[PDB]
Amino acid sequence: ATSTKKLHKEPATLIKAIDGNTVKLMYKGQPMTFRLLLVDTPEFNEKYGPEASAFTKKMVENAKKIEVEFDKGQRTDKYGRGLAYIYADGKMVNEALVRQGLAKVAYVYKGNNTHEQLLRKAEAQAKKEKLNIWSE
Ligand SMILES: Cc1cn([C@H]2C[C@H](OP(=O)(O)O)[C@@H](COP(=O)(O)O)O2)c(=O)[nH]c1=O
Repeated sequence: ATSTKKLHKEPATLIKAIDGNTVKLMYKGQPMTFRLLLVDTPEFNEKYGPEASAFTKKMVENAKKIEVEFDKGQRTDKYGRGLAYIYADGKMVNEALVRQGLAKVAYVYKGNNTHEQLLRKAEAQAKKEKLNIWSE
């Protein structure tokens, strides 16, 4: 039997937080806009939108260390954005948004679904707790 490589975390530097599910980072010396895998936040004009933007922003702006983890599948979306799990001092931004009820699990493609179960677990806790998007 042979294996493939285990996902891994690569460092990157904050350029700018964009919105609840998009951050721009300096990655190997070039800017790349990253779309968070497996999540969707409300838009900035919808309810909870500003809160989702602010959450992501604080998390990445406060971080000493930001890391990018690509999944096993597609690395870019149709609009050119990198698709990744983003970590701020070892805490996954994708997961923290879902746990807070500021993102739903969404855009789940089987090619790129490594942390699906971890996020669904977060979503189930946020729904039990009636947070934000689940409050009604
Ligand atoms: C998470 C994710 C989003 N996307 C695309 C689908 C959505 O475009 P379409 O609606 O044109 O299909 C877009 C949503 O981004 P935002 O939620 O940032 O607006 O991100 C991917 O293509 N793959 C993914 O894994």
